[PDB]
Amino acid sequence: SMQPEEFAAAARGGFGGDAEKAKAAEAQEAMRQQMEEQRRIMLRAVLTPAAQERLHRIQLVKADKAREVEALILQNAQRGRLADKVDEATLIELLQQTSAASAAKNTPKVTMRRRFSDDDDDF
Repeated sequence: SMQPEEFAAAARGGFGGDAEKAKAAEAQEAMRQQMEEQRRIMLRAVLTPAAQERLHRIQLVKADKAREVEALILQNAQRGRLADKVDEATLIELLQQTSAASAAKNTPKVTMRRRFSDDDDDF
């Protein structure tokens, strides 16, 4: 399973027709891009990639949410994301989304410093 296939993907010819092909062919990627689907909800969930998407987007709106996410990844990713247990992105994006809104694992009021991205501690 080792062959020169870097320049693969004919990317079609934008003929414009393919009324039948584009029907399912396009729909395949369409849904994915449309977001909201078990496909990405699971695959894209554990997948390492798909981070730049939300990273760039969320960044545009909340710059802080970006500069703060690029600071950790510097060591997190460099150390080795949780590609074994579970995607780190979904973890950092899930804990950061409600770092103050709730966080911790008992009650956001007397948890004594809510928890945080465990991966940050290379663990």
